[PDB]
Amino acid sequence: GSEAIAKYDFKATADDELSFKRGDILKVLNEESDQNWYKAELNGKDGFIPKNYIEMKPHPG
Ligand SMILES: [Cl-]
Ligand SMILES: [Cl-]
Repeated sequence: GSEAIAKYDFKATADDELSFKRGDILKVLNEESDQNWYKAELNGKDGFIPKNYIEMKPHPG
């Protein structure tokens, strides 16, 4: 899994989507995907998140 920070509030509008707030750290499950939706987990929930809403955690420095 890879961490990513939410850059905007996102509200799920389908049952398979995962809501989150700006600042939340999501765990992205299939970062290697070339799709514009990722699968992620946050605070015990999971679902699809939009790729362009998040910033992947880089290596420090
Ligand atoms: Cl949700
Ligand atoms: Cl590190």
